[PDB]
Amino acid sequence: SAPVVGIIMGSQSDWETMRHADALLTELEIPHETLIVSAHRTPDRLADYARTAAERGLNVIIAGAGGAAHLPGMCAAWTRLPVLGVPVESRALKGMDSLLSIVQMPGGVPVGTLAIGASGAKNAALLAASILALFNPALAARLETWRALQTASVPNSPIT
Amino acid sequence: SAPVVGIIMGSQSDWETMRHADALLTELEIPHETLIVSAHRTPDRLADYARTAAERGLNVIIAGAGGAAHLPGMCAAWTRLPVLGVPVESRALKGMDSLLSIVQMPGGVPVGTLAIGASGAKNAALLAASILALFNPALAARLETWRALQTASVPNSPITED
Amino acid sequence: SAPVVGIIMGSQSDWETMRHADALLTELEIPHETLIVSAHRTPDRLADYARTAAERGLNVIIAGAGGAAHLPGMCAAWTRLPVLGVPVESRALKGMDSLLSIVQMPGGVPVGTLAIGASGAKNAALLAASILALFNPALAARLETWRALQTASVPNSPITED
Amino acid sequence: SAPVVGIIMGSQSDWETMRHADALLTELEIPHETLIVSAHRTPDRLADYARTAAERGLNVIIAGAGGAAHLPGMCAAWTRLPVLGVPVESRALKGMDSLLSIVQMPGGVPVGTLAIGASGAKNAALLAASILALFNPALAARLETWRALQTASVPNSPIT
Amino acid sequence: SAPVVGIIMGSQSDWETMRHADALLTELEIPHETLIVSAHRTPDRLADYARTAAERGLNVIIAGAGGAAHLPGMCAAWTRLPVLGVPVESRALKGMDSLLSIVQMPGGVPVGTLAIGASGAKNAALLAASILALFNPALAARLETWRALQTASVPNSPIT
Amino acid sequence: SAPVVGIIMGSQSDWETMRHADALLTELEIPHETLIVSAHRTPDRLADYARTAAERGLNVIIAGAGGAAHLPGMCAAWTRLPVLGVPVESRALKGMDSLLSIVQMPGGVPVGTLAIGASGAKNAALLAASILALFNPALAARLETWRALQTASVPNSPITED
Amino acid sequence: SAPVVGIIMGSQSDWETMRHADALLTELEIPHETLIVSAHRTPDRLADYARTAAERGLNVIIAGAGGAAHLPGMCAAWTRLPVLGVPVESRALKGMDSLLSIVQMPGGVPVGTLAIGASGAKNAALLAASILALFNPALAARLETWRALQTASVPNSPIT
Amino acid sequence: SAPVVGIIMGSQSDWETMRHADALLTELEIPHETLIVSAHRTPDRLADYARTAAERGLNVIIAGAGGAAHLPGMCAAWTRLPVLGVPVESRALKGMDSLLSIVQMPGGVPVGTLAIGASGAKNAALLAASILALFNPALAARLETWRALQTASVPNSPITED
Repeated sequence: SAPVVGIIMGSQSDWETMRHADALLTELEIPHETLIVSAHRTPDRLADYARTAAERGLNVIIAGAGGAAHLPGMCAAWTRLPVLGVPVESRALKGMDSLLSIVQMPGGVPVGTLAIGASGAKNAALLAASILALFNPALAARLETWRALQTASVPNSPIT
Repeated sequence: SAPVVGIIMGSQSDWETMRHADALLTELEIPHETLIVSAHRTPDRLADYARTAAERGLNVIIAGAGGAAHLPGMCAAWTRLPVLGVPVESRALKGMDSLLSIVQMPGGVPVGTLAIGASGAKNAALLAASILALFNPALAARLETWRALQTASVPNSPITED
Repeated sequence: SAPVVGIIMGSQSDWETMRHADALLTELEIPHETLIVSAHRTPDRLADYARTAAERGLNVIIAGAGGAAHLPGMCAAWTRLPVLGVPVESRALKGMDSLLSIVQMPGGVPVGTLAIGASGAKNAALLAASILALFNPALAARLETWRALQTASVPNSPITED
Repeated sequence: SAPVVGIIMGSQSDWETMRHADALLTELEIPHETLIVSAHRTPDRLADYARTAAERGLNVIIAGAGGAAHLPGMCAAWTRLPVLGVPVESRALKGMDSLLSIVQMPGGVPVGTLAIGASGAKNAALLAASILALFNPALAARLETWRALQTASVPNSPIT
Repeated sequence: SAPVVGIIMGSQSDWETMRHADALLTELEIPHETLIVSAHRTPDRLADYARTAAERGLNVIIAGAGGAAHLPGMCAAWTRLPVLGVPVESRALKGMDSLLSIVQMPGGVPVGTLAIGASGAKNAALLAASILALFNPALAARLETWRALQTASVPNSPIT
Repeated sequence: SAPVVGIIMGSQSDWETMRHADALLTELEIPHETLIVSAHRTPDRLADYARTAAERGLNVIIAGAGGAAHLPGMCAAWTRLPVLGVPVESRALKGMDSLLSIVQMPGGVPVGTLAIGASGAKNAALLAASILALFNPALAARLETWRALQTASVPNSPITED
Repeated sequence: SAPVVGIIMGSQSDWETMRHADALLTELEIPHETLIVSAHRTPDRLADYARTAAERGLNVIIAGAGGAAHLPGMCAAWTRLPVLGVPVESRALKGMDSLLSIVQMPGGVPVGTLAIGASGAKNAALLAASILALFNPALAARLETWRALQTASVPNSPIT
Repeated sequence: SAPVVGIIMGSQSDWETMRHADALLTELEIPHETLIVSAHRTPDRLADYARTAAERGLNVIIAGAGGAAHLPGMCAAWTRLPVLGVPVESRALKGMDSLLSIVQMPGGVPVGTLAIGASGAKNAALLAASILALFNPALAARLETWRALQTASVPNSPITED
């Protein structure tokens, strides 16, 4: 029914990356919303979004951005909810700028940061799932199945 | 008073950093355990710790390591719980080796990674608190009070005197 | 004597760096204000400071921050004024995290970024002065005199004695 | 009429990047000149250009270069005008060489530095606009409109 | 007959790199096994593999992985055999993450690390060969021939 | 008691690092020699050392160097023996120049590279030991005992007192 | 007639880069030889080449290599002649490994290092030319002409 | 005794590094001059110094600078002489900014670049000596003697005592 995870990203160009988070949440049947919120171009949209997230029923926010990537950290500044950050791969610096601007948060306002790129987007959704599983037993069983299938499906030898 | 968070680290030299996570959980009245588990010197200890964490009642694991920092990632391989990683600052490469070896987990096994050093340890505890707050209303109120106080405590101007 | 430049920083620990901007504006007789505004601990304070800056008569904002340094960029998001950013040197990564998180603004919202540390703070004040000089002839003459003196003051040879 | 911003770049290969600065100034109707000036191959051209910029009526210089990128800093050495620097993306090091050789100016001679690549070129033009807006009210209103349109135009959700 | 070197890699995507190790061992007629073992997705498979390697008759393990690359180091944690590590080139960070997560092992558990990418995979196989040559004289002669041919085959001038 | 491992380094300043390899080989009762060989100042000494190593009875070479660190790679060019490289930490670039100039050998001439600094020197000796253990059963038993003791010696919890 | 500059490179794959040095020397009519010499695969060829260079009449050596790039430094170890180093762009690390392994020579054995890639190869040839011009007046005049033409040929404005 | 090499640097703070070039030229009896020329604070001084160097009888220029290090490159823009660049170590970025801003000259205007710091300064003087030796037989013999002595002076083993 109502969303319990919010996926937000700074622009349409981030979607090629953040779609992997959206797909994973859908696979695990976690109700969620998927939105564009720009820290730099729509800062008041971000303030309102982050400030009202908990009262709207959201439990986790997944935020993706690239370059001087401020969206996850500023989201965390306005909410007590856990915020997970996805560094989007940038053209010149390959997401090293994205990674350092997200992960290096000063003490007092955390962002749980995942890998650069599609791997990070997928893992932010899995981390959000593991958080919700702590108090949602049906989901916890679906997550167990997901992790079991991942493990069991790894081949024993490479194909030529 | 059974532990609901586990703080683990590879060596005593990590404690100077990880003590900041311990202090913050205690401040917020979150029961927890603090242990040494070496990914490289005690790999079977790690396997056992991680695979039994959920049945022992743990809800979050905070793992710190430096250099080729494998403890958070291998912990996450064996548990379904959320694992949070603290890159401990290293001597030569200033924690850049720690950071990359923790945060760059391939898709499928997450570690939620915090800043290099003491800031990251403090933030791993706050992030764990924000997770537990989702289903613990008393802790949720303590955390809001804590965040509100942090905000109200920021000075308006610097002390500019010579 | 109303302020025409605003110097802002996230914490008292930034003052050791940002004091160099303050000193240079005073030397050039540019009225200014100096404040602590934390992007992460006081985000509503930042929104209010930045959105009202122009109507309060400010012409330039100089913002310093370190680590995941978001203060200059978020200030620029809310003001139409020019924002100049000073990367404060950080402990582990020597200001490389500060530099990249300030200078790499996506197209649409600029921050004019200066060098890591004290040199950058001094240069943010000089750059602000060069901006204001475009429409303040008395300050323009003070700035030319200052630049001329800097040039004339460079020694011709090093002191080479043992 | 007469130019009030000068866009200079070290070579024709920089134009793919610096054209974004030229386009933005034209969009905001800021009269400007767009020139090739090489710090390394035409150093006397650079000295003359920078030394006479103010007396020619220029108010801001935008300078782009790549690699060991000296054009912005040497321009600033010869003028009291504000100089804004655009690090052009280099082939091997992806503009990290460009960025460090522009931004790390010693105290006493500033260059306001923007992002590596096309984003930086666009933002140098916007920063030049915000500088001129301080004493040109018609332009200040056009810049307000530009920033308002940027903010209002951000979509609320990504397209698949 | 029975394998004396084990080549292991974290996923099928590593094979484009690790095939160069497999080819070299085959060229030198060193019996070996070539397997997928994931540190993160199949950690119990890894524990069993590394713990039993010596008793199965393996003498050297070559382990390849990318990103947060833990496979070589965790393999070394469970075996007294020499473990050689190949950093696989990652998409964003070009194997710098792979290299630092493999080479920077703390004192007490070594991994002999080779270059990022195909060069490293080839050299891990050559290093494994030089190790086995110490107590296998027929192989030592084949390795001498291999190195002699490499040296003799280098042209004296480039082709246009 | 003839040497079966050769430890070589470019200068006396490398000894503070390479002494950790020497100590570990002695602990495990592995006879060895320790020498200064400069790739850049004594290139003919290096050629002779490396090309005669196998006929002199050496089985493994451990080579340390810093900066533009060419000693391990050029040693490997002249010997068929396994060569293990230790990146010595450098002043400005913290051993990153040492690391890249040793580990990034093009295909055809291997150097097995260990961590920057003292950890790498210790691990080069342990790796050499694991190589020799493959055909020396007494040493194999000493090495297993050593690794077992390392594992059993890891404490279960940190010393957390103030 | 007889060569006065030697261009050497570690492999055929370096030629795409080092051909720019060869072309420049030919343009300035500087007699030279262009050879493959591998530090790692033909170390005795390198020793002989560098040791006999001066007595063969060579005045400058230009040496190019990539990755763990040892060719320039080891050449300098065996000759009193000036050795100029060209870092060849490597696949993963984009010549940062090449650059640091060439430029960071300890005191006592120098290598004059140029930029990563084709720019460096061209500039090594120009630097070799400026060295020879010091005692060859006809060449000094040709180099003056070359530099004058470079300066005069820079356009004043970019082409669209 | 007219100078045939010019050593130039941007500030007195560079002398701690550039003094190593001065000492080595004096040791090899190469007459030279040592001056401060700031690319950014005295750009016309630099233009004049560089464009007149050859007619004044200089054969090689050794230029040191740190940070955004433009002095060697701009010197080379104005002279046809060989210019050798010394990256002076910087506080935050350890000379990596100095190194990249000197070595990465686009094709057409060379700077022969040496190592970061004192080693680079010493090697710039040795490289200048090797250039001048090509047409100065007495200096050629002094340089060979110097290189031979360096080689013969390398010890055969480290001092390994505790």
